[PDB]
Amino acid sequence: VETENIARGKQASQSSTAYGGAATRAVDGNVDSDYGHHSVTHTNFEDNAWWQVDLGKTENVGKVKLYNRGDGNVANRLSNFDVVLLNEAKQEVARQHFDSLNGKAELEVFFTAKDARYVKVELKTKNTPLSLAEVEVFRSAT
Ligand SMILES: CC(=O)N[C@@H]1[C@@H](O[C@@H]2O[C@@H](C)[C@@H](O)[C@@H](O)[C@@H]2O)[C@H](O[C@@H]2O[C@H](CO)[C@H](O)[C@H](O)[C@H]2O[C@@H]2O[C@@H](C)[C@@H](O)[C@@H](O)[C@@H]2O)[C@@H](CO)O[C@H]1O
Ligand SMILES: [Ca+2]
Ligand code: NI
Repeated sequence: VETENIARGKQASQSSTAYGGAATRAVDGNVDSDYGHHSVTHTNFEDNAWWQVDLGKTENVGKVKLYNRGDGNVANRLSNFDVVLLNEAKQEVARQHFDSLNGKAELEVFFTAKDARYVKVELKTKNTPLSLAEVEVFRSAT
């Protein structure tokens, strides 16, 4: 995959915002996973919490990398979730499910050359906030 993180600085949004956890903190170019360092997002405790970045145009995506929150012993809030790729009309072009990160600070998701404008993370769990230290997105090679 290419090395340019194309998610950086792009428009981000999420299902709701709590504890000041702006959606843009996931694309601010800082993977620091301590919530107190202000670079981790946070939605409400709600069902099917989601976060999304708009790449701004359609890109051939090969890799999406999630960085989990690392403080407060609440890492397992990022579990039972999908990573979704949508085209410009916001239809799904790819979707992968994950049970867990297994205590890892990060997850690399590889997509098979998918042409997508939006990258979404969706929890499938009830009454759980979504918190991401960073989401990085990389174009397929060549
Ligand atoms: C007091 C205040 O100004 N805000 C509190 C939160 O505390 C702030 O954010 C934390 C991440 C720390 O950086 C802390 O120093 C800072 O004041 C508070 O969060 C909890 O704070 C406690 C006690 O210090 C622990 O750090 C705990 O891990 C924090 O709770 C977690 O993070 C929250 C943001 C939520 O995700 C909670 O569900 C987690 O358990 C919160 C909650 O008590 O209240 C703010 O308004
Ligand atoms: Ca960040
Ligand atoms: Ni600190």
